[PDB]
Amino acid sequence: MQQYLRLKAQHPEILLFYRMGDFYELFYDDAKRASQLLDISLTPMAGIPYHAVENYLAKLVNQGESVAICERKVVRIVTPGTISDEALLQERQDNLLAAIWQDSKGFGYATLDISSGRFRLSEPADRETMAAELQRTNPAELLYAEDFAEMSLIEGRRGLRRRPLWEFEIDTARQQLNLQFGTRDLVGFGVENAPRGLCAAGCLLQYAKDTQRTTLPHIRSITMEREQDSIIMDAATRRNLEITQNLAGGAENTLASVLDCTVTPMGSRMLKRWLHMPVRDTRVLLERQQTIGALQDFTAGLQPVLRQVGDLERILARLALRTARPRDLARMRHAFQQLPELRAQLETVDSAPVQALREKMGEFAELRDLLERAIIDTPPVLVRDGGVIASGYNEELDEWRALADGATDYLERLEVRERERTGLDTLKVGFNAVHGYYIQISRGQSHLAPINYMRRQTLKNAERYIIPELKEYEDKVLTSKGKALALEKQLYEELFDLLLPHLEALQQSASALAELDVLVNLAERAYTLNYTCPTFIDKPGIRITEGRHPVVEQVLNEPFIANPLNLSPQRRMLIITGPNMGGKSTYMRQTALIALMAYIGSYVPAQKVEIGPIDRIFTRVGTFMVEMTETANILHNATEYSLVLMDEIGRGTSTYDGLSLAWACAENLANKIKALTLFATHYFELTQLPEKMEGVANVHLDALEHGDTIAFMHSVQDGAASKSYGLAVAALAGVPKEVIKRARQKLRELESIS
Amino acid sequence: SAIENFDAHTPMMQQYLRLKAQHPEILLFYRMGDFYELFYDDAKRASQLLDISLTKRGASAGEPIPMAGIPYHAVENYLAKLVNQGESVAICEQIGDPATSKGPVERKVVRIVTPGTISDEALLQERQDNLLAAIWQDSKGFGYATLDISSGRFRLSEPADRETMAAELQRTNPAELLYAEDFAEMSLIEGRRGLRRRPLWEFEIDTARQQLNLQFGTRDLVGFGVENAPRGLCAAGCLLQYAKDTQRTTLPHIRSITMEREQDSIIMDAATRRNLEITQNLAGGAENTLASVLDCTVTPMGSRMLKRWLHMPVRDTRVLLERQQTIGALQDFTAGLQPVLRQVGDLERILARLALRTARPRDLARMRHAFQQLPELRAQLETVDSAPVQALREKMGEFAELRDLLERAIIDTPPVLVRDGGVIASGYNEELDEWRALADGATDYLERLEVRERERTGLDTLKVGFNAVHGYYIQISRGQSHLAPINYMRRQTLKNAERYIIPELKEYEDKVLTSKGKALALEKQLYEELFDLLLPHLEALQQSASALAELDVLVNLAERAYTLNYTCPTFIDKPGIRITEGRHPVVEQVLNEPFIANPLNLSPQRRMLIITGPNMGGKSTYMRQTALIALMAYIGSYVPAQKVEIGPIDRIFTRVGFMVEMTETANILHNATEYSLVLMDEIGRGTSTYDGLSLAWACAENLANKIKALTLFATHYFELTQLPEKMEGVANVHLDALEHGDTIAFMHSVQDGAASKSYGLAVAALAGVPKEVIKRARQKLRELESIS
DNA sequence: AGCTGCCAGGCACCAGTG
DNA sequence: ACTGGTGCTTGGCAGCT
Ligand SMILES: Nc1ncnc2c1ncn2[C@@H]1O[C@H](COP(=O)(O)OP(=O)(O)O)[C@@H](O)[C@H]1O
Ligand SMILES: [Mg+2]
Ligand SMILES: [Mg+2]
Repeated sequence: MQQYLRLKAQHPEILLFYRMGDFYELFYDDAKRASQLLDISLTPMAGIPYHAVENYLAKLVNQGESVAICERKVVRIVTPGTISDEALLQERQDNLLAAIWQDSKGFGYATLDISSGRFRLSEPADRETMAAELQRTNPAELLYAEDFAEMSLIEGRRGLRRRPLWEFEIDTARQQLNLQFGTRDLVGFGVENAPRGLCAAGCLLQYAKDTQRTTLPHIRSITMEREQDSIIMDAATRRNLEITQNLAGGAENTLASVLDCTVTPMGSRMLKRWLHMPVRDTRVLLERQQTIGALQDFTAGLQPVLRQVGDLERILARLALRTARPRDLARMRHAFQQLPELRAQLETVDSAPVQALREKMGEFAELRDLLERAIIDTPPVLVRDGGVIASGYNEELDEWRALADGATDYLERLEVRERERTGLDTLKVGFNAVHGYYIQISRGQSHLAPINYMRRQTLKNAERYIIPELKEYEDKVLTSKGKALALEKQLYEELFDLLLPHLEALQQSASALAELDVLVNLAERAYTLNYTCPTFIDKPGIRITEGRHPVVEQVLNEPFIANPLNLSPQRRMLIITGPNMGGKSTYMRQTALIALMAYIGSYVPAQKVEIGPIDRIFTRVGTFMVEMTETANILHNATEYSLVLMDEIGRGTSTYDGLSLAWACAENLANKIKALTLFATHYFELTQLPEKMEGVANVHLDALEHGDTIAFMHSVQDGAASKSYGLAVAALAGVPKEVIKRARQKLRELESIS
Repeated sequence: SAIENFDAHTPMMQQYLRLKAQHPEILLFYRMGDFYELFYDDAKRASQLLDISLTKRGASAGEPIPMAGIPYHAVENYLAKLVNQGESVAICEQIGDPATSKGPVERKVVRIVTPGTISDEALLQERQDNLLAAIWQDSKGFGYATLDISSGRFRLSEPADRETMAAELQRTNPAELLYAEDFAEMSLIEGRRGLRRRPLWEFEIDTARQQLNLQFGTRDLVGFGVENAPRGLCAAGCLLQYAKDTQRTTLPHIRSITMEREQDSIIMDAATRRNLEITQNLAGGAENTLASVLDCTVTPMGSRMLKRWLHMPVRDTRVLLERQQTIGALQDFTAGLQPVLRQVGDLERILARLALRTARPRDLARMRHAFQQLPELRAQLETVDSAPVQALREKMGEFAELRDLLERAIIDTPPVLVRDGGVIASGYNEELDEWRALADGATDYLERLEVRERERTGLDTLKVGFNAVHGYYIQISRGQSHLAPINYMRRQTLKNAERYIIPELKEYEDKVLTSKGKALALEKQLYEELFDLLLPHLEALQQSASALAELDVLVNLAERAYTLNYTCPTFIDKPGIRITEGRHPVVEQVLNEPFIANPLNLSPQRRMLIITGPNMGGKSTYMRQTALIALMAYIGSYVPAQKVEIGPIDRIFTRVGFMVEMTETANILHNATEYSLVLMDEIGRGTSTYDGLSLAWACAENLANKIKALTLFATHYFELTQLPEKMEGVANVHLDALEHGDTIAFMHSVQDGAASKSYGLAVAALAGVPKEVIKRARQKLRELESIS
């Protein structure tokens, strides 16, 4: 097998699937890492059935592996960040290619969604921001330069691709980007003066082009994301708020699981982007809010229609790549068929933004008519075997098919003719590749076949024959079909030519449809779930009347207790005592979720919310070392525009050390940072803080002891807690009574020394 | 819905539905000629689970029957798929002869493949036990039994309480758990794999006794020491009935049952087992466990046995001394024994297939190879002047006659299956050889006919061949075919060739296949006969496998003791643990840098240590290594230290710190004794400042003053360092830290007394907390420190 | 060596003479 | 009632390129 080895060197950095019979087999080291990744056997060979290759490619690509397919020669390659095939993508998840690099002055970063064409670049100000952007974008494939210093940022990520330094040269990048966009300069994209970011994007685009060996006309724009444009959230915060991912790695019981009832896969993906990137510009937010409210009574009629539009976004990508398959065009046609009904439904909505989306939507009556005439109602997966072009679309095509059916109908008549004559009831005409057409007779009647029948194939219970008259029409059939097939294929390629001119307008439509899906959805959720429109004030503050945790309230089959919150420049930090038992943490997390939601443009779970600008949200909620590292992050980065949620810091070390640290953090947060803060603590001593500094107050939760248990109330009230419940809980758990009695005596002694 | 009364169904479905009625909840593979088929819901389910095509069988009565199936020769690959997903599958075979059957041939379920009853090499993992268990509860308590179908090891027990029961489940980790329908503590059981709810009557004591006595050939179970344990017998009865129901043959390798009494092993609670990382790390992997360090056995059966020992430390002083002695005596011989031991392989699992009568040709082959190693082992072992070793040598036996049999009866490298012959070697049976003669004449006869006929006809394309569908033939090209002898009878037409038969060739065919049939049948008789000659020796063979596995374990522990520098612990009469220069056996191997050895002094006068030191100071490691040294001493193995004296230990408890914390703690307080090793790691959590600490203080006090167990009590609460003053039996120790400016160095060495200070602030400075904050914390700290 | 499609052996089904 | 043809799963491989 010197053939495999000599071709493997052409692709040493990538897994190589080597076709052998009805399998692709991997050898040596590739056989290893693969068995470990797909959990297939190990014989050193490993293999997968031909009919399942796409399934296994999806898994490998999902785990960051590029794969080269040898059919001999490497005829196809898939990389985790550049796929567009529906079989390899996850319907409701974004799949991004990214590139990261470090200059002396700072970071450059860029991402690309190869299906939608969404191309973004940024220039994170420091390591912490960079880490938060990596987590937020979660790239499937990440290009980085050799000369990369901070390798801790990308070390454990899947899909790492180490690239030479010359791939990050600013002049090349500019030239390449300007050529891709068809512009002289980048001023119109607002990135002309963002060199570091441009370098990242240049390497990215070159890598994408290379993986496709194709033009990428759907990539026509790039956008710059700035720090002040969005509320910043770090990995731990993002993870702790359970936005699209729960703490156990799942997808259930998350903010998205409740907010995301969109009806198309592109709308679902767009909504998840918004949730992970709340905007600060209240201009955008106000528009989103207006829209939500104006779509309330339109929601029922809109969604079932929107649902049929489907994932026009990813189909458009295969159109741009010329890989679209018959059902892609079929689904595109179906989506076009919904446009007029959507147009009619939105006509009355009094909302300027809705009217904009409506126009942006388009109609494409011509394309619709074209696809209606060209393609049959329900085409096959592939064009390969023809049968996609409808009848009446092309005369030549209708003719060859008429000829094929005529020969076909003749052979069938031949079967009945030969049948009266011979008088053999088992006589039939069949078709096979090896022998073409033939006449079959059962073994038992075969001795009666006419003398002009030529034996060609003996079966266990039959004899197949041929005659010139059979071979005559076979020719008619085959040559006619061959031409029909060839013509369908040409007509099919011609469809791309007629569609591609309108690629730009179609991308805008899918984008508008996706946004309508998101907004129609948030409209439905607000109305259905009793949300309210938050208002914005100029200075930092959060006033919530009867707020609820938007996830907990839908899951728990027990009445959710709503709670107020009044935070302002004069009431900046609340010290929260009492049992936590999930109650404090819930109250804190819901505060962050409501802020989150306010800043995505959505309605929120409350009777009333007034909220000020927020630059970042900090949530150290839920090792003493990790807890201290996360605390350091907050004290170092938070500002007076930050929302900080602290959950009992001090646990995990000595009483005096933890109390000293918590007192110090709280004081710093209240007097230096001045961030809006919810400080949950178990230290009763911290409740004296409000008597020592302005802007701090005590609230608490309590519990109710009754019968043979304890009810941990979820109601936040003013003042310090006046009870602890550790001993009550220990008593309920069965700690012997005399132990509890001693504990009680010790507790009093410890507390009274205060 | 069509009304589907018996009479509305075809004879086929009537038979199928009656059999399926006997297996309503599991897939029924139904033998239909060359296929195993499934129907209705089984077919749809199979389609999804096996990824095969869901199709249908036509019906003259309306509703087409959902259908799916696989070729009989491929069944094993599909069973693997199913049993790996925890699916049971009943195997129905055709029992009678269609050729003398009016309607449907007799069919019967001959075996049910289930997750805890597999014995086939392809479905099992080499180094992991695969147990079937049965659990049963009462008002009083629990009954539990386990069976390893592929070794015959049959055990029973009666865990006193829930926490014990949970620890038992975790330790035995059954792959299939049979439970009684009236089971109350479902929390112990839901979430387990291969759960099997059983009707109450399968746990009836009278039937259990009757069935076990029958299986064992006894009148009572007095001799097994379980006549006394009806709670356990009920589970054992449910189990055995399951095992017999799944195998539907005799189980001669299940000749005994043993009771596991609490007093006979160190009982480790579930948390101890998880925290010690015996065979599974806290993340679920096998990397960096005690097992990954200690397990360098050379056979699979030895790997399994060693893991069983690690999980069940023995309290019997005598067994322990004998294991130590063996390890001592064999430490020189390891390099010589291991390569030889390795060639014995997994005799245990092969013996199970022998007993089940499922053993494949290469199983008998590997048995042979194992027998062949006995003499060398026996030789290597004669010199070792240690009784326990000599006792093992004897038990491994010789089986010279069986070695000869296998050497005479089967070829060097037999094929995987017996089904296509080629297994029994020549000279074993003279008739068999005679039948093969005609089967090995094919060499010359057919080549001779080809030449002869090619020459006679002058047709150069002429060839003689065989076709399974059409038989033997003479082939002439299409071009020369019109020139064939008029005497040649046409048999098979091809595109460019014509095949013919003649009387001489047909006569050859007739006999060359009648003979081939006789040769295969005779072979299978002789193969099944091998079982009858081997079976009578099963018990001694099982004793031998058991001895070889124990040897592998002891030889490995001796190698490890030498290689990793371990010493032989001694036992003392009263509870106590004295360690000189001890190390954590895993941490020291998985660390690229020196491990700091430490001592330990525990006694009835010094029975509780309050352990302080900075977070990351090595507090948790010190406790763990203690428990591990204890565990290792109590399996008979040498220990990671310079010297170790250790007293009796009944149980090891661990609490590694809400309702859970205090519930577990409560169980510790309720069940620990002066003989228990208690490890409390940072417990005591309340909703206020002193809430939690107060409970930890009262708990510590109870452990010291009422229970009096051996207790390691690691804490971050500095208040607790005051306990020794107040309480007899308590002493402070600490993991030393050195502060040199902005930083803190962890020395990882245990010192007597309390640390001079706690290091929360420095540890927090280390984590990056801003200096102005730390400075403010230090100021607050001095305020607090002035209260007293 | 790569595609197609017969065959395997159960049993029912169905159109065609009994 | 009989004859004699069809159908249906997947793995193996003949029979042709
Ligand atoms: N005695 C030892 N010798 C060398 N390293 C040690 C030793 N004990 C602990 N360590 C290292 O220090 C780390 C922290 O130990 P740990 O027992 O978890 O400390 P603690 O319980 O005080 O927080 C361990 O992961 C180990 O890597
Ligand atoms: Mg029959
Ligand atoms: Mg610890």
